[PDB]
Amino acid sequence: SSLLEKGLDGAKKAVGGLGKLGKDAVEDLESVGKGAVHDVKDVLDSVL
Amino acid sequence: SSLLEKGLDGAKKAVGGLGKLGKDAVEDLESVGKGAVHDVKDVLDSVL
Amino acid sequence: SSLLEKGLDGAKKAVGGLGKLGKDAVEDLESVGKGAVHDVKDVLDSVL
Amino acid sequence: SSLLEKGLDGAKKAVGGLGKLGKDAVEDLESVGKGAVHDVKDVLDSVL
Amino acid sequence: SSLLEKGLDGAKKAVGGLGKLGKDAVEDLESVGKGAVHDVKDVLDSVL
Amino acid sequence: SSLLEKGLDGAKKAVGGLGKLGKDAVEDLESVGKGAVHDVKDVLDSVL
Ligand SMILES: [Zn+2]
Ligand SMILES: [Zn+2]
Ligand SMILES: [Zn+2]
Ligand SMILES: [Zn+2]
Ligand SMILES: [Zn+2]
Ligand SMILES: [Zn+2]
Ligand SMILES: [Zn+2]
Ligand SMILES: [Zn+2]
Ligand SMILES: [Zn+2]
Ligand SMILES: [Zn+2]
Ligand SMILES: [Zn+2]
Ligand SMILES: [Zn+2]
Repeated sequence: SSLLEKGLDGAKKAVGGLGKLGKDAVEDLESVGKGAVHDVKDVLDSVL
Repeated sequence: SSLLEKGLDGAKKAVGGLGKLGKDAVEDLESVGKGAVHDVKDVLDSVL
Repeated sequence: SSLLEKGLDGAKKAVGGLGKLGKDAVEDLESVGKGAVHDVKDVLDSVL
Repeated sequence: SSLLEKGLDGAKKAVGGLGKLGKDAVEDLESVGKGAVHDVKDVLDSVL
Repeated sequence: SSLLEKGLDGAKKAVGGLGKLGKDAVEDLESVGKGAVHDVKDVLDSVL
Repeated sequence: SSLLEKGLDGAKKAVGGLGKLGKDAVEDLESVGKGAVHDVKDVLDSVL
């Protein structure tokens, strides 16, 4: 079987993997930010 | 109503918006990369 | 290279773009609705 | 417990459910469109 | 047209459908869990 | 600050984390399945 299409599949899979890794990072930051805001609200609930 | 929780909502919404903007960017790149690989396969279909 | 597969790629990309545009719209409405409910809860926190 | 926050939760959950239903619809159409393009490519593979 | 690629498309579509069904299940559980935590917070708001 | 809401946040975050872990698993399997079908198509391209 062809090394050539095998190589483009290597590229394709790597691209997908990076998209996976990227999407995980963004969602992580989203939750990190909204979690910080929530934890802040908590301190201003037990005080005001 | 309180400026304070209003401000944390400002932060929360901004965080969500950035997560939206971020997720759009990643998905765009994913498709850009897999599209390039596909278009390359096309040239190596009409030739080999 | 073939206009034909080039055209089907035109269709494919347009379909993907619409799916992108569509998914953005739904998520926007989701957040719009849940944001309204949250802002309502806020008024019934500073009052009751 | 309060009927009021219970009601806003009713609204919130309904909004989420609609977002779910909506996202499912968009993704379905995405795949329907890209599937049609693929099946078309198949006929123009076994012929040209 | 070929039964063979027709069959692999059968497999592909079934795989996608399972991924759809799976993603729906996970998101459902996510919301079920976070909804339970929210409803619990409600009881400890009207009491403490 | 209250151990109680701190604990429910522990639960909430754990639930979200599981949803993350779950969604990653489903998407992984989706791609594993569609990748296998693609690699099979490749062998039936270089032969038939
Ligand atoms: Zn992570
Ligand atoms: Zn909290
Ligand atoms: Zn874009
Ligand atoms: Zn093409
Ligand atoms: Zn938007
Ligand atoms: Zn608020
Ligand atoms: Zn469906
Ligand atoms: Zn096919
Ligand atoms: Zn469901
Ligand atoms: Zn509630
Ligand atoms: Zn993984
Ligand atoms: Zn291949």
